[PDB]
Amino acid sequence: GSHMASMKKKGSVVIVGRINLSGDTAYAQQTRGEEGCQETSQTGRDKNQVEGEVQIVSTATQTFLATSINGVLWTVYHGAGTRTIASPKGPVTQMYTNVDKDLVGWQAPQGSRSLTPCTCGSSDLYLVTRHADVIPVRRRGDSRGSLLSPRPISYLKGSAGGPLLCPAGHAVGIFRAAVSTRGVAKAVDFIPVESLETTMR
Ligand SMILES: CC[C@@H]1C[C@]1(NC(=O)[C@@H]1C[C@@H]2CN1C(=O)[C@H](C(C)(C)C)NC(=O)OCC(C)(C)CCCCc1cccc3c1CN(C3)C(=O)O2)C(=O)NS(=O)(=O)C1CC1
Ligand SMILES: [Zn+2]
Repeated sequence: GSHMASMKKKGSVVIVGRINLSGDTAYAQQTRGEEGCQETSQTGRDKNQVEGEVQIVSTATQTFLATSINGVLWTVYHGAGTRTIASPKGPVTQMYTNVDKDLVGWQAPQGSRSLTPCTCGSSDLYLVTRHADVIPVRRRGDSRGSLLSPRPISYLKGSAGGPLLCPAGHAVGIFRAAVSTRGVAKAVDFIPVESLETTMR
């Protein structure tokens, strides 16, 4: 537009729930409904308590996951773009933005818990989805892993930004894209945790 006075601003990313991994059962919890989400995206002021490692996040148009690792809440650029995140004190600007890696990060919210980067060098992995499914994945390269049991891409949609974990529960990567044939995901592409660690320097 040429009329700057009426140009709009995009809202903030808003935390609307979490994937609870604290007990013996993984389950999704919603912490904010759609009306409250819309309001919070506009103001960027979110006073809700944050807990856990894996957050469910939303914009006005999309919903996906974000994962705390080393004191940074990470997600995908294809979901968040350059948006701020809502926080108790107002919008918080990204501390990391890398379109080439499809990676963004903000300082981790107070109350969150961070995963530790994996140093195990192990190839037996576990992908956590927005529905709290824990999907076994065999690592197949730096940024790929195969599903032991393939799934329609519908099952994975909305889980970009979520973690791949090793057997000990360390972060191995951030889910980025599905490797799909005829709508069936046989594998996943992820941003390796080492790439996050390099971004942090
Ligand atoms: C459905 C579950 C998927 C996790 C998910 N992500 C996606 O939907 C991403 C977003 C977009 C497309 N895509 C794919 O997964 C596609 C697909 C299945 C849609 C057909 N696969 C593909 O292109 O494989 C090709 C392959 C060669 C394997 C790509 C590897 C390179 C990957 C790569 C490297 C560097 C930069 C970029 C990329 C890809 N990238 C930018 C980018 O923007 O990708 C999601 O759930 N998104 S979401 O619904 O949460 C959304 C709201 C956030
Ligand atoms: Zn590990």
